[PDB]
Amino acid sequence: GLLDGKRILVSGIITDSSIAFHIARVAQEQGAQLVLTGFDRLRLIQRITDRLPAKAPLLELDVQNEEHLASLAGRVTEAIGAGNKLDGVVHSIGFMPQTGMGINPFFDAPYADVSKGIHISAYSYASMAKALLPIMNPGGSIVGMDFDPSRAMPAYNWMTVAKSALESVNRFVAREAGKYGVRSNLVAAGPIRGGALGEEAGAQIQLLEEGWDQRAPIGWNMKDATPVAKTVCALLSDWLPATTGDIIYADGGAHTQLL
Amino acid sequence: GLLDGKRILVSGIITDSSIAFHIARVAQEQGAQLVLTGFDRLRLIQRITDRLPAKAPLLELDVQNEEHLASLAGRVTEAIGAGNKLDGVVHSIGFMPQTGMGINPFFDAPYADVSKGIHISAYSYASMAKALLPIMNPGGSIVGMDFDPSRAMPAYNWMTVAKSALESVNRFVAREAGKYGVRSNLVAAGPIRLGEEAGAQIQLLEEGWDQRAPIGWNMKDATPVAKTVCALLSDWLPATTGDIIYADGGAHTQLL
Amino acid sequence: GLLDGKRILVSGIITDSSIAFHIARVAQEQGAQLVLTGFDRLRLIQRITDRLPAKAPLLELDVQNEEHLASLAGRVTEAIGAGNKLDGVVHSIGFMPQTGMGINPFFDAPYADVSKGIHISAYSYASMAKALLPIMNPGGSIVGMDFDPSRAMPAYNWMTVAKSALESVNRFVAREAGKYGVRSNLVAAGPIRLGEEAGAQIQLLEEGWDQRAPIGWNMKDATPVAKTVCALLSDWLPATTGDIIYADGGAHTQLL
Amino acid sequence: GLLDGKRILVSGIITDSSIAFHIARVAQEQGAQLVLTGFDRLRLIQRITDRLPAKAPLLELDVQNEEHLASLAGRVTEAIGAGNKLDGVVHSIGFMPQTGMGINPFFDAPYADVSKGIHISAYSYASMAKALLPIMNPGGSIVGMDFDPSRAMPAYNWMTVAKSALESVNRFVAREAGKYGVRSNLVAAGPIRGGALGEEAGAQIQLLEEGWDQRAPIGWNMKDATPVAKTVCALLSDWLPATTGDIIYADGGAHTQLL
Repeated sequence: GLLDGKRILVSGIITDSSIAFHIARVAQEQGAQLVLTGFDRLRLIQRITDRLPAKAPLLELDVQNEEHLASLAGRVTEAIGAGNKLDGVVHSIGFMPQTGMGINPFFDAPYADVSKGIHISAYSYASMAKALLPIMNPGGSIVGMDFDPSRAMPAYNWMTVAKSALESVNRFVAREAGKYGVRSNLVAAGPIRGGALGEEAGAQIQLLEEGWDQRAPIGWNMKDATPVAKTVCALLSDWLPATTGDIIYADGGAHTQLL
Repeated sequence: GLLDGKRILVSGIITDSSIAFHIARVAQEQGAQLVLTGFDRLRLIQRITDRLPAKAPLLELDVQNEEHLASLAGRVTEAIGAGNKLDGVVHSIGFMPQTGMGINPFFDAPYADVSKGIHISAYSYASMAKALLPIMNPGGSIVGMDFDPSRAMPAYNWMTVAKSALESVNRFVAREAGKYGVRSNLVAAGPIRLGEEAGAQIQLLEEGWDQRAPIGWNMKDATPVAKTVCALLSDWLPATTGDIIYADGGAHTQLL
Repeated sequence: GLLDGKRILVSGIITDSSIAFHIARVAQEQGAQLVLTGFDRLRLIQRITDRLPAKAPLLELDVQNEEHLASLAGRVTEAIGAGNKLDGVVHSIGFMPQTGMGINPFFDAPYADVSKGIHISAYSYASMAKALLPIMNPGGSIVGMDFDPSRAMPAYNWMTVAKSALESVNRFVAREAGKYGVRSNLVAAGPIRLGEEAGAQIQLLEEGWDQRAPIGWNMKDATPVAKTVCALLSDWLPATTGDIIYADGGAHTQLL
Repeated sequence: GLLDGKRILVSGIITDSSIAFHIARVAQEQGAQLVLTGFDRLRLIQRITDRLPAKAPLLELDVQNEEHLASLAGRVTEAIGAGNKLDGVVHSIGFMPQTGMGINPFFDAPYADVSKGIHISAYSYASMAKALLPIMNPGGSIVGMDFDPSRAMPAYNWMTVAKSALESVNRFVAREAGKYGVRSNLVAAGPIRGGALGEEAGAQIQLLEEGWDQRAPIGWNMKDATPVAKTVCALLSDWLPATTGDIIYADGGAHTQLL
């Protein structure tokens, strides 16, 4: 029971392929009690969440909706019971419009699209922390999902810029979370899975993603989300108690090897 | 004549203390022909720019105005003459509303404010490169101003997030600029220069810089930073792009 | 039982304050079966190791002794039993002579001293991996102790150079270890604990750590670091290799 | 005249292909007065150095020879004249025995070989600074050659570890050099140029080296040392006056791009 008795909020479950779905599954298997969120279409999200090992309250959260943010802590408290607080929070919501990510030239993304992406992918990490830290226990852990943006790459374009901004936001969130005895960290995952993108972009992406398994000293299996879900659970646990403002790489070691 | 015969656009001149003012001054001393940009307060900008060593056209540019951007190359070409292109572009226009930077708690910055800051401080780097690459010469150089955002610091708050975003933007700009034979780099400067708390915090931050810097850091002197930018505008760093050059007295290399 | 059924070799236990002592303690509490190494002073080492929660074989290992290295796997196999392999290896053996670390000016360290330090602190990481990989199980984990050398600091001097070298070594070890399904990672710890100058310098360094760390840093408590090592020894970081995990209270993420 | 009137010591000239040869050539073209060093075989090194644009004293320097180090400043002073000091020093000596670099497995390099490599490639940066800082002018510049060791790579093996150690040494040298108003920096160059290595290693190296031109947004021409020589001259000049303990990349921007 790695997370026995811990209460964890998990955002970002959209399908049973979502990385958040696997995080939730592994966390329940390890004894956690979960609270889940969804932006919209909650009857649809409930159908997916019913397939987790155990029941979990589902709460509405559109991170661009100020009222949802303002009521969130109260609604969680009602879900988990007065006097109870959260031990963990998982942010697995990243979004960039297609104009900012994919086939579109980098210069052709209008700022309104980039700003929406940054709002959902990076600013919301702070918004969630603001809402939830007042109901988190000392020793608790906020974990966000990242994809290493240290170097530019084809196609990821402004989503890479959004991840760069998330990395910086995480460092500031850690300062605020520290006042509660709470850690804030990101997990930088390898790619988890182009005909839709067309031939050029699809080949470029496939090369990019396959370099990962080539570089990773222990390999990288893009079809298996479990190693990333386990890492997140490690950070949610008591076993990384001195790590905050940081990035943990769940990428097969690929980012440490040039070729 | 480090920049003899180069035509260079310089944004961000607001006072004669602005870093862009010194960059302009030094570039003119080294033989560059400049074009300057401003948003609004053009009478006040003209008075300042009159203190530079040589004349330079002033053009209007609000980076949030899509029409300014869409007309900018044409307006630059008219200023420098048809058949002439730019060799350099300097982006020195960072901004964050006070809700995102200073005394305001990090969590109390609304997104509208942050988004404005990121627009002006980071996205505009890309917008200016989109507008100006088609009128730049091969061997040219685009340089933006940074303040190392690798670690969180008190008070700089969301402006540090904006500089993180700018660093990422620079790497993508480099890819685009490369197609024109143009380099894109940032210069990460040391600090150049209320209430008791914020004032003490900022003073401690600024004092630690000179302490850590192996060659010292003089916050009152922008010249070393201006020289560094002119180095990146020259032909002497011809294989450096998508990158960050630190003009900070080596402070970022030292722990204590 | 985080490490239930795992067999783990732990080097570097010298006193009951040693970080390796706590790593051993915590790993035993979490169900691991340990093998311990020491060089010399074995009577003194046995007394310390008797204070651990459970018994563990002690083996001789001077990492500069090629014969110890060449016999080490066989000696480990004899200790754990034929048909059993290791799941984990902990390297906690840094050393630099005083000429390279402390009060001595950086330039006054002779190379013979530095080279000894690098041998023990960095090369031995590779030597131990060479010796022990052939008797490790897939899914295993090799962990070494680091102290973030990304920036220069007073007094740590050539020991910081040695840790830089160790970080590079770790990335190459990872490549080799991968062929066996084994991970290789370092844990960069915060400081765990003469004359006036050196004493003040070291105190300032140590005090700044707790100030910068968003969750604080208690230099008197090795447990958080020991837990982190045990996390890397477990099955819960199964995709992390060639890497550095910081157990420093987040201090390295914060400027002031 | 970028370096007009500057006195610069340049180590590492072995052939007219050496990067130090190009640095020296470009520095002379820009008005510098040079002092050159060689380990051994000075009549041979003189033949190469005679092909530079201008005459330059050649002094003996084996960086593993303590006596050479102890006499070096005096011998330079005699070469450049009493009262004169150096404005610049270029360290372009890197060496690793074949057991540490190339075909040999990483684990098969004996420490005696690794230590010799680290002595020549990394410790000597400090030894040279120790000898020469007492005869360097404020505003001066010590520059070493680097090859980015942030990530592991095939074949470079322990030479990458030596460069990692050099990077750390540079940060400490900068502290000491700062007391004289002198800067210390490294230039991380792209690869400048496998049948000898055999088929596997030769293919691996060729792929590694060719990825560079693919990733570099402005390209990378491995046959042209001039862009690297110019960068070094930039750091030797007055135009990077606030940069120390640092690494400047002359690599076509390759290290900033993933694919």
